[PDB]
This record gives sequence, C-alpha cells and structure tokens, in this order.
Amino acid sequence: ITRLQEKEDLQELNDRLAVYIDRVRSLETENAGLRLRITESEEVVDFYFGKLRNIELICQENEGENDPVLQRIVDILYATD
Amino acid sequence: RITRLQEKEDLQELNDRLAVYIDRVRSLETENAGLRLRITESEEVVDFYFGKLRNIELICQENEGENDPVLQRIVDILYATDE
Repeated sequence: ITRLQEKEDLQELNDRLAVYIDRVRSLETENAGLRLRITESEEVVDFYFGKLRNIELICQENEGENDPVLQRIVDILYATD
Repeated sequence: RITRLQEKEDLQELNDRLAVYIDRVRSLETENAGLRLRITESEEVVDFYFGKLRNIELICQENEGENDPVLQRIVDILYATDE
C-alpha cells in the first residue's frame, strides 16, 4: 500500500516478535528465582521445625516439675489452624 | 524467484516458529503458577511454625526475672543458627 508502510509492516512485525522473546526470557528468569525461593522456604520450614521439636523435648524432660509456663508452651506446640 | 511451494513453506515455517513461542510462554507461565502455589503453601507452614516460636519467645521474655535455666535453653534454641 505504501513504500514506507512496507517499512512499518516489517518493523511492526519485528517489534511484536521481540516482545515475545523478551517475555520468554523474563518468564524464564522469574521461573529460576521461584525455584530457589521454593528451596529457601523448604529449608526455613526444617529450621523452624527443628526448634519446635527440640523445645518439645525440653518440655517432655521437665514433665515432673508441673511448671504452668511449660504447659503454656506445650499448649502452643500442640495448637492447630 | 518465489516457487508456489516456497511461499507455502515460508508461510507454514513462520506459522510454526510463532507456534513454538506461544507454546513456550504458555508452558513457562504454567510452570510459573505451579511454583507460586508451592512457595505460598510452604510459606503458610513457615508462618504457622513462626507463630508458635514467636509466642514461645514472648513467654520466655515475660519470665526473664525467674532466671529459669530451662527457659534460657529454650531462648538459646530460638536465636540459634547453623554456622
């Protein structure tokens, strides 16, 4: 239709393709980060779980003393929701 | 010059090159949402555990005066790291 139109029919198509390579590329990097954020979370779950487990042990160890502070702690440990 | 079959192939070829990019973005955006559920589901557990540890911290702090070595052992665990 125009000599300079075929220039912007060529360029429009080129820039449309570009934004797809820029999507795949940045979707690939977001994706990589999420894989590491998932490993970091699984690590923090264990780290916290370890603490709660050792705290449970110290409480079971002192069952005899019937300290109501330890019972309050145990009530927290075995809580739900 | 342009053969009637080279214009049939140049068409299909492009229409396929574009098709593998939409199929990449698609499956990449699918994988991305599956990672997002995974990380939010893990973070929910992190928060549940964090909540207990934090409430336990408060109890040890309000009994600071008691100087109970059991509580000190407990706060030692709370502030502990692997180094």
